[PDB]
Amino acid sequence: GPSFPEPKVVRSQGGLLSLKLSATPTPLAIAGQRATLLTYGGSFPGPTLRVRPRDTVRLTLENRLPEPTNLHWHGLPISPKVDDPFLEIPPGESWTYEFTVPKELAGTFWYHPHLHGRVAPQLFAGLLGALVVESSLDAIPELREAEEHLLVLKDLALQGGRPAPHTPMDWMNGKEGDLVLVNGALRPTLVAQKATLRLRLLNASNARYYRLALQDHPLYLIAADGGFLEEPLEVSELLLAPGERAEVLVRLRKEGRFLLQALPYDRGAMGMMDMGGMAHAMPQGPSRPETLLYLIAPKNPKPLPLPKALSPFPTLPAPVVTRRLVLTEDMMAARFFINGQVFDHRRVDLKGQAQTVEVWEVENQGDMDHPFHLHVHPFQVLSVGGRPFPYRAWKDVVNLKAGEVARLLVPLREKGRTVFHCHIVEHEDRGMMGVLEVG
Ligand SMILES: [Cu+2]
Ligand SMILES: [Cu+2]
Repeated sequence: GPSFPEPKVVRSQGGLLSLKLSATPTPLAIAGQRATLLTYGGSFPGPTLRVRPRDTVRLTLENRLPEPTNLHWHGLPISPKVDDPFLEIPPGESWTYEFTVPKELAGTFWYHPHLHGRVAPQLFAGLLGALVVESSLDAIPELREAEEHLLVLKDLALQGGRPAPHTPMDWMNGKEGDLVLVNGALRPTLVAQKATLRLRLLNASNARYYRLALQDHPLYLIAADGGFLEEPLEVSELLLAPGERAEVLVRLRKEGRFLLQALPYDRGAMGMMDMGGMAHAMPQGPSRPETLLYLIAPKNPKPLPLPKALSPFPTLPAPVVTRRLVLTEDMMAARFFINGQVFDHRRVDLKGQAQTVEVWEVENQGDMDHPFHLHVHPFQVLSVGGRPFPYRAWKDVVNLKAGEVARLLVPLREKGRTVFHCHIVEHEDRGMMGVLEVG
């Protein structure tokens, strides 16, 4: 093991993972001063949980914060009476989450808070961690002998030894920070010992986007948010919006040292300037480039061949209803809407039936990018902007630029009441969420 850090791992044993985890304030040392964050298990990021299909999970959460909280199990297809967005745990009390892992699941998932009105300050302060589901496909020679790592992407900012407070502009644009970190560290070094790598990737930031590229190399895509592709797909760069995940293979062919970067991207945020003229002044424009890590290749590298096939994607029944959902903005007031209204936890917006399939059309009539998320029921993307999607795999977040319409196929699984919302989490707290009931 070189000198590259990753979070501590907890694994199942005899078919069961049973753990007591506390949410607490903690002092750390990360930039140049004393810093007290809010953490799970005393670390930033929290610990990684690792399981297999048909295992039982029993997680007891102990609240030692000065305000109430709960958990969302992002991407898991389980009952909404377990993954419950309306529950509240008071200061000083505990609650146990119990479920079984579904039979055909594989990939990278995560856990974080979801108490409406307080999501954005609690996630910015440090509360998140990863969950990994192993597969029988991981045994084939082209994956078994690769060098494997997890990369958690998240940014931060400090004031007076605490996380910086939210400002009026933050509720409008969403909050970014100046310290851009990997696995809790500023620009770490990875000294590789093999020529083929398998990297699992997670965007756990409040609002920042990452346009990823490795100097002098392409990337080979093998999984999306919620499962494997049908075969590997070669790309030259890869955009990841807040809440999305992916897995890739890298093939090193020459000695050297190579930068992994987040390249310039314009997500439509609005700026602060005063009367000084240019030729493009009012929006913020594209981001500045950032260096994520340094990657050093081994001596005389010889990479492995690619796998020929992965997992076939299932066929689904024909649909019986169509929905249309339109997103809009009021920027100076920082208020955000779905079909002309804001969230109300006592109102039901859609009613569907278990064991049927629906077509959902989601349209962006604003000027900013917005990334759309649905709880409990994963989906297949068919097209964006009237043009075809490039692969077949399970997803749970889809990005939309200004003007774009996405078409989705949605099979309805577990019964009960759940939600859908934007994952720029400041926009969720300020109105952009609604309610679905399945009977
Ligand atoms: Cu989430
Ligand atoms: Cu939004």
